[PDB]
Amino acid sequence: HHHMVHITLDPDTANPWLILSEDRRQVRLGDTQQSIPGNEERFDSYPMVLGAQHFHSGKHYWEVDVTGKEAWDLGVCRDSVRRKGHFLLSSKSGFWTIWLWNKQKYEAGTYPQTPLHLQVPPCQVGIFLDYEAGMVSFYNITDHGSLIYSFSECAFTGPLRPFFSPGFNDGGKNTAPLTLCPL
Ligand SMILES: CNC(=O)[C@H](Cc1ccncc1)NC(=O)[C@@H]1C[C@@H](C2CCCCC2)CN1C(=O)C[C@H](N)c1ccccc1OCCOCCO
Repeated sequence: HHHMVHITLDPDTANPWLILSEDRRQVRLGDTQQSIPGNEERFDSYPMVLGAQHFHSGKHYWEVDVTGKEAWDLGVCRDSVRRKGHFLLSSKSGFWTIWLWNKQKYEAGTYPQTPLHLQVPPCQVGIFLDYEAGMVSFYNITDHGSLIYSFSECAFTGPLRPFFSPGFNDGGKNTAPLTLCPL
């Protein structure tokens, strides 16, 4: 898509158990805790991180590689979302996301969450946002960009932020990073 965006991970929002590659295009769940200003932005309870980019308007496309991963979380969220404390990832909270959990279960963050039927387990996900349209949509790059799920009527007011999680590593076998694909 010509609507493509080059997204850089924002280390200030990064949960402190996370590791970003030096070019801030990779993120993996570590096995200890970096010591960094426990600031207002940092996701504190969950392995979560936003992009440096704020979308106030327009259409914006990007892709993420999920090859070899048993869980993950991807989408857009309001700048205003809460960073500290426990919370349900959901549109009801200002997150427009889909996830793999414990592998073998793809779901959209509606309230309550919605199980997806997928023909092809993705190694690559496309994320698209039409602001003025109130659209966020997820495509299965591996299955000829088939629509996974789509949130409509989102009616956005704030600035918006891309959002990721490499998931949790309960298994020891969800260590592979998420990767932002060059485009
Ligand atoms: C529908 N119920 C769920 O468990 C969903 C489902 C879900 C799972 C994975 N991916 C997206 C969705 N989780 C959440 O919404 C959040 C996010 C999640 C992360 C996991 C790793 C990747 C990133 C997402 C963990 N999660 C919680 O744990 C909530 C939490 N349980 C809590 C919600 C409210 C109020 C007190 C809450 O917990 C208080 C303490 O309970 C822990 C028990 O000791």
